Amino acid sequence: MSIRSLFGGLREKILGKNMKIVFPEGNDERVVRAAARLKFEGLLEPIILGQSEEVRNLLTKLGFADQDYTIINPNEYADFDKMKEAFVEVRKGKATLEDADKMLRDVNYFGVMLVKMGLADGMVSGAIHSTADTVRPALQIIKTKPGISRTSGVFLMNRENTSERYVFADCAINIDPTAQELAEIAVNTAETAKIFDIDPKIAMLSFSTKGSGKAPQVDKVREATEIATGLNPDLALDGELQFDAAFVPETAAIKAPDSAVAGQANTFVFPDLQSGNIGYKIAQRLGMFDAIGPILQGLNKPVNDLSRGSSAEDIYKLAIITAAQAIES
Amino acid sequence: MSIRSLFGGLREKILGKNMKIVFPEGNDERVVRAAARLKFEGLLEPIILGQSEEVRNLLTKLGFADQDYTIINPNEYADFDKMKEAFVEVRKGKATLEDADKMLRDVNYFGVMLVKMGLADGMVSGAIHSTADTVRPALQIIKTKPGISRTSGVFLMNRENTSERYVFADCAINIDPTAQELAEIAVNTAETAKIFDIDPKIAMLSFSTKGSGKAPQVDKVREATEIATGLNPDLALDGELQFDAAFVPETAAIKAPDSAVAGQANTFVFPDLQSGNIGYKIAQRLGMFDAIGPILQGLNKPVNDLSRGSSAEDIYKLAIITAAQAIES
Repeated sequence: MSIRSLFGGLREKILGKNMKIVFPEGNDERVVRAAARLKFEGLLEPIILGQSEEVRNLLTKLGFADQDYTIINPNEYADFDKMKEAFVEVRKGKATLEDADKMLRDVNYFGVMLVKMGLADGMVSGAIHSTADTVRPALQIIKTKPGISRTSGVFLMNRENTSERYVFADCAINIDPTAQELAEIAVNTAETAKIFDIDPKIAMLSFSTKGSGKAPQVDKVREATEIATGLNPDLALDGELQFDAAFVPETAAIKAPDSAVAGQANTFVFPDLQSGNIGYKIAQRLGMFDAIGPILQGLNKPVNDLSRGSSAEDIYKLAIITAAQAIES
Repeated sequence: MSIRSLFGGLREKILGKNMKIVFPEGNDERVVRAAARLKFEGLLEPIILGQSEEVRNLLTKLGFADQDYTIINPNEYADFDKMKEAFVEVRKGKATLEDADKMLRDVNYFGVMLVKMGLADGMVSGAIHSTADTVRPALQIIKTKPGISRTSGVFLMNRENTSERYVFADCAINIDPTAQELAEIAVNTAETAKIFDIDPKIAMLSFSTKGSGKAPQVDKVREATEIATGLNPDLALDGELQFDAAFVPETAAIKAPDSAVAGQANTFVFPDLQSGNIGYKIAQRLGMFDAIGPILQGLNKPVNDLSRGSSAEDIYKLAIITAAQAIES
């Protein structure tokens, strides 16, 4: 079960389903060469943003056919009206046709808008903008799914030479989750994990294992664990587990017997951003796991953010994941 | 630079210096066989606690010589007087000769006491007791060093096949450090790191690198970093670094240029117990580093706690570390 097998699986899931993804960054040649690649492999239709002629130039500058791309210019939009309205039609108080005309100019807002207006199934951005410039419009226009209150960023942790595939607990968005949010993040992750062929066995991480440590942050995790089991009884979830108790059978046997998850987890939810962000990077660098970029979860429509300094292949992969997400919709 | 090499170094540092370590657990045969080993190798003099005849029995039941061990019985102490007093003489209000006669009965208290009263250079316990039962007396009787307010537990993270040796930031004691405590912990760590032949390059970990993230917890790390640089200007300390920025040169170059530490740290200070305890365990299990058990730092006299289910070799190593510590005193 390699990274190539994993993507051969996601690729079969979206091939032909003609999903449409918006690529705000029609500037960056990485995005273009990835869009181009996805388009002619039959995986999705790219909706590139930028001055029609401009982007069309980069397409040839990079040696690509010049026609058939669905390029759209935010400034010059053949319907910047229906859209400029649909915007205030969502921000009421802040809703302001005079504002909308200036904001929906920004390639990201425009993109999110195009998705909100059912004009595109999803979006991939962030190769040239801050995470905020993608996560913000996405939260205002499209929003959290009905059952969730906050988004989270999961990392597909793969280490093929060892036959190991895991998922990690918001290592990007929530600074310090609420037992409530933490439970939503957990329930949310298990659904994402499924997209990557994982059969969840969630462990709520802490520095305590079933009461071995005592503190408010410990309570927050146990609490969340409980709330999670409530939200969805069918998940294999176990709460207040230290990493070792979640990962190795010898310790679980001791620290957490009778556990449906301990000793064999594959889905790890972290207490807070500090632990999660530091944690996955340790697993990546010291553990040598490949970390498939932040994948946002819990939106009505999928919108993902690339990283500072990604590759065209990186974009290609993210978009595939994005489309595969728009299918669960 | 192997674990054996590392211990052949610590062993040279304490051979002949006749340090005396107290072993409260005269019950456990692991401790006994370890004490026994340490004794006849010329590394330190064990001071075993328990019924003189009892422990002496286990010494033969395990095939060892029966004489010359400095065994002491807490109940029947040939000076339970000078001591019972030296106790209230430190707890004033709560200081109570009627209490002291009952408390200093407990093998750990007794041991801490023996160390307090200059009767022993250090102590190693915890093969049969909770961490609490060792860290508590140690805190009441012996206390934090003059420059520190709280103790912390560092982990020597060794991975010889890769030529990598690191130290980790309180992954055992402080639930959620104060920018002040956090700074102390860091300054404290750097001193310990030297005992293990490391030349500190400290990184204060966060989910943010030099302002890339914004939150109260981010401020706590940056603040600490500052207070740290104050406490000791000669340390190679750098603040508010994500793990990747602290460990890999490629990312430091980007996220934190002009950094004396980024890209080459070897000493890692974690924000809070959650990130530290989960983190070192990840590095241990997924990263395959050997993690030399919790080593307590910041005491006038060294007092370490073994782990739940340690081996005689483990005890042997801790004690050596302990002794190497009492030398810096």
